[PDB]
Amino acid sequence: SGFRKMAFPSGKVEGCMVQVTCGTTTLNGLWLDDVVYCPRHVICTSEDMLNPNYEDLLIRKSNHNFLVQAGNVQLRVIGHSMQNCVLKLKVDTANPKTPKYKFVRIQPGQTFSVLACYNGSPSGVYQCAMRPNFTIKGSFLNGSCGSVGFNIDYDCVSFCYMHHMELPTGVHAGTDLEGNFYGPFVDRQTAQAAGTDTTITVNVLAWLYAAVINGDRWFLNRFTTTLNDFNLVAMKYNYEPLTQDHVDILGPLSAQTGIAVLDMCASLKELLQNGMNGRTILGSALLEDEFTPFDVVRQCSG
Amino acid sequence: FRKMAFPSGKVEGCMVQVTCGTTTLNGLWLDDVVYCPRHVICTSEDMLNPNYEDLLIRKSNHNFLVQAGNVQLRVIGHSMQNCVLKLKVDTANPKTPKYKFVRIQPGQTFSVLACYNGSPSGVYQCAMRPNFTIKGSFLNGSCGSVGFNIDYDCVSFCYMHHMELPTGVHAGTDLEGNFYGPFVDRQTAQAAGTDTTITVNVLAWLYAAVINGDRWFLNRFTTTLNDFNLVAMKYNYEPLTQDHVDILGPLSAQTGIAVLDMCASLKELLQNGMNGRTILGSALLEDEFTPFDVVRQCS
Ligand SMILES: *[C@H](O)[C@H](C[C@@H]1CCNC1=O)NC(=O)[C@H](CC(C)C)NC(=O)OC1CCC(C)(C)CC1
Ligand SMILES: *[C@H](O)[C@H](C[C@@H]1CCNC1=O)NC(=O)[C@H](CC(C)C)NC(=O)OC1CCC(C)(C)CC1
Repeated sequence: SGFRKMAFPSGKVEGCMVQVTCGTTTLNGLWLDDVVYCPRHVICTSEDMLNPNYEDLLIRKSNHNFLVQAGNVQLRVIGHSMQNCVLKLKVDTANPKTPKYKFVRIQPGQTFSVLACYNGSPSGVYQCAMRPNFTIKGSFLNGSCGSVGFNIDYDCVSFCYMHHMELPTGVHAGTDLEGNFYGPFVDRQTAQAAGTDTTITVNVLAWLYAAVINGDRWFLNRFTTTLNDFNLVAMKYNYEPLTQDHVDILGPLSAQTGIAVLDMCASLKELLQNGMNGRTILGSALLEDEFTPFDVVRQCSG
Repeated sequence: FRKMAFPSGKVEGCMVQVTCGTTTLNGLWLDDVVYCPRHVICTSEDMLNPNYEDLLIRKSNHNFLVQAGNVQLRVIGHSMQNCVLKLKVDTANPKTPKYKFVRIQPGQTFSVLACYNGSPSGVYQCAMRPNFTIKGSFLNGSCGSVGFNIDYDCVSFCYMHHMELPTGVHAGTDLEGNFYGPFVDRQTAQAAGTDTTITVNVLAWLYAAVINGDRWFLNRFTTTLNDFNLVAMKYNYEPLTQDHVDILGPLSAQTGIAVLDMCASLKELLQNGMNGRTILGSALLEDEFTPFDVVRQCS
């Protein structure tokens, strides 16, 4: 309590959303400088989506087959190519609202804001976490493909996700802005299973640090652990093992509280092995795993 | 089913920084007027009992520094409306959206664009609590951040931020400067009335969970409206009105679950708890989705 999922302001990304139509298939695209990025399955008929031959489908296409619109204003396409599972449509106008940006590929556990779009028009913005099985729990309906996920650092938009599909379990899958899927998924209208999901350990630790920052520290014990010993125990409770990068991104919170990362790991290990015992942390018996160390600092320190 | 804020770009283009003395907060720049909390004019030794009319008449236009990014805006006049200051500037904001000022009802939801030094930092969904607080995320310098809804291309501004309470919740005004609730823009520790849970919103969220294939909490029973309300009031839930039942019609139809049947489900949850189980990931009954919110996100 005192914490909520907070998205980044969406305006810089709103200014880049367009619609891309092939035939009657419409989805969203991202217009940066003179290129529009979108999922390559825009070129598919519904009957092609079963087992599309994207390469053969693309050679039958010409620039004049792609309808790109910002609102009702057509953007003329002057070139096209495919990079992994994304289509890059060169257009004759550089987007005057292009922010400073980069394309980043995120790691599981990292959070990002999603600007859910339909027909090139934004509907809503919300925060998502990349699960360890490389799915996200989005709120995506038909026509949402091409909606993007992003973080904003200073003036710079880091695009990290483009939406492509839904799985039998109702979670969602997609690519980075270079078209490489997160996880083992493919853009075919076939049934695909996500791996068993696990709890995001690094984010649980961030949450415990947040509890400590707010004076809730009953769970701190007098012991420590090695990273390997912690990782082996953690996996028995369906928690992700920590990476070295996880240890490093906890550094600022460790410094803020003076609690070594591996000491917090020992406290978490005791919570896993011994349970909560009816106690709460930040007002809950459940450990939250969708706040990153960066999210915690934003809401504790501003 | 996620807590979804409105896209914030139309509001971002209106946020500016307002400084007076050593106080800095945010303003909302629409056409040639900047709206901001009037306590920007207060010093430390003013905040305990500020006679705002007396403090404001002693101010000159040049005492207000307004910055939109790298550009200073020249203040050419000012007036006060309740707890909001209106600074006339010599430049019109070309990014002014179509907009209106509305006062929202308790139980209604809105998006908050949290800003610091006139720079937008985050966006999230809040409800106006029955006790007229909001459970926000606001730090030092967030005052003048606004709350809003969007209908078509029209931004309806309903909230401007002024203060935090010792319990950690928040209070503020509409854009006419009238507080929601019994709060006052003086530097005192203020308590709210007893909060209650927004029952119509809990019911909407239970329907949402069903829509998403989750129905462990349903049961074979029903209840009358009044018997439900007796139990609701016992657990500090708001009463359900017939208008609320009507409003839930579309969700009832979509799911084939009569409103009063869902009320009997909620009654069971209030009396039996959730006993470890969770709904839509939550171990608590969520009451900051309205029926409209649930529908807008299943469409
Ligand atoms: C693109 O807008 C769309 C969004 C999907 C559709 C509904 N919810 C979403 O997130 N993506 C697709 O239609 C996608 C196209 C293929 C070629 C990648 N296919 C898809 O997501 O099919 C899913 C298969 C499993 C079930 C039937 C459970 C849901 C649809
Ligand atoms: C304006 O930016 C600021 C925002 C507050 C500060 C901390 N979190 C917020 O939301 N509002 C004020 O400083 C406000 C000014 C008066 C004149 C209305 N005062 C205020 O909020 O005081 C609170 C009293 C209780 C405690 C100390 C718990 C928090 C500050």
